[PDB]
Amino acid sequence: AQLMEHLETGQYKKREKTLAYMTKILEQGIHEYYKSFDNDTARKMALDYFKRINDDKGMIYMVVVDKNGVVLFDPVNPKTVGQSGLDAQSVDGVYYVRGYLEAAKKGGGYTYYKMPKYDGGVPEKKFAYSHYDEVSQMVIAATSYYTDINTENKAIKEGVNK
Amino acid sequence: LAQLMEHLETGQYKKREKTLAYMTKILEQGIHEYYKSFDNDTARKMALDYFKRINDDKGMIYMVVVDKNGVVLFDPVNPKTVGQSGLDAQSVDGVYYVRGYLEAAKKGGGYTYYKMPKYDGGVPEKKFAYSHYDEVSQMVIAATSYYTDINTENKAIKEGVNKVF
Repeated sequence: AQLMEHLETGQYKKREKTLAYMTKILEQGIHEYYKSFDNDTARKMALDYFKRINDDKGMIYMVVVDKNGVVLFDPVNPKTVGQSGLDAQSVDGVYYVRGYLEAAKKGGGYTYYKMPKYDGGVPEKKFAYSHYDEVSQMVIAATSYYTDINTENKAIKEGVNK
Repeated sequence: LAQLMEHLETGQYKKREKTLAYMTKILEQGIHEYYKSFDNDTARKMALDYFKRINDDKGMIYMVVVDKNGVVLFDPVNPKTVGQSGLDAQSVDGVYYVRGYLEAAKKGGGYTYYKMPKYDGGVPEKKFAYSHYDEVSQMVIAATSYYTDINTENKAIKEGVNKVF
């Protein structure tokens, strides 16, 4: 029991670090767009790319806000796009956009809250790593769901139990 | 404890294999945004400039890229191989690693296991590659990781299991 708890916690901490790395490499990727296309086109390319990531339904799901907290990308909550998210709350009462901004102002960090995986779905616990990308002038958040981390680690868990 | 640690390590490596497949998919999706609008030479130069930056990060993954025929397009560890056929390239442990990339890609994606330095002139160490043929770019793209790095990333988990004993 104690072993499984510390294992699960360690797997979550590892994923936190993975998200900071993935955010860095995603930034470096979209910088190609910004170097070579006009600003409006580069942003469109970034958000089309992030849609494709989310549509993959894999390790991470992106959320993007501007430095003032205007939501730029969030397919779970499409009606929020283009509006201030400063007063947006998750169902567990977290001002998730404020969290993104607070983490970014510190040079990167984490926000913890519940949200569905898709619009209208069951809410579940997740976390976001957010960072301010100087080139795009976007606060980019890579996010993962604890259910998915557990799924990915299920074979490890079953081996330890065996 | 020993059997525990063994099955744990093996499981962590298997997890990383899956991670590499996913990261390759999202990297392909990223580069496609400009393959769709620029000429091949320009788009390829951009993709490989990006991949240089990934490798320079010295983090989870390092890229290697070859063409469908095994010409090496990108490998900062082995810069003299770039622009040459890699079909007879052998790792220090005797693996035809480019042949491995291509055989894995022919199957729809897969793995190649070999020893290689982390940088040009470094000590060789054990690694693996996930490779996949990206039809849009017409490149065989390999995301790679070193076992030493996986172990480093998992050290706090290992120490926690050890403390519980």
